[PDB]
Amino acid sequence: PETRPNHTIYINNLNEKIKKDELKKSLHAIFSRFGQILDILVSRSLKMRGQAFVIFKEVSSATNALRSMQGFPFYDKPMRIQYAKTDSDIIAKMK
RNA sequence: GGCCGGCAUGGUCCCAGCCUCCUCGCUGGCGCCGGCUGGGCAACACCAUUGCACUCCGGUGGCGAAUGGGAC
Ligand SMILES: [Mg+2]
Ligand SMILES: [Mg+2]
Ligand SMILES: [Mg+2]
Repeated sequence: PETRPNHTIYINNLNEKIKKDELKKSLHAIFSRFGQILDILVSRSLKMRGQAFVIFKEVSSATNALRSMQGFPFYDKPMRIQYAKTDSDIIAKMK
């Protein structure tokens, strides 16, 4: 499904075989064009693998990145994007 | 990776080859057979997982592996 707009986009269906550091970098490579990125959170734990949170400084960036990159073939798999259900700490830690 | 027992095996050195979860080594290891046993998930493989976080954190596996020449 999905939710309300947010500064952060929740990505899943990501190739689980890629290491944390490389995954982070390839994501900046792919998403930096949509706007400034505050951070990318990735974990390879049993619950969080195959998922990533890309935190943009501006919601419009997240909105554009979500429309443009939906299903983008990344590491041989169709990337799935939704707005994150809750604000990330970096974002709340500001406003 | 460690230890043990059996059979085998003349020594020292040189070169090359090979092996590998104990990285690969410029203090590595490498005769045949059998048994006991340690560490670790860091890498790799498989299994399982489609998962909404801001706390590093599923499991199993392999090391049950690896030889030729020369000089004295
Ligand atoms: Mg004996
Ligand atoms: Mg001789
Ligand atoms: Mg010889």
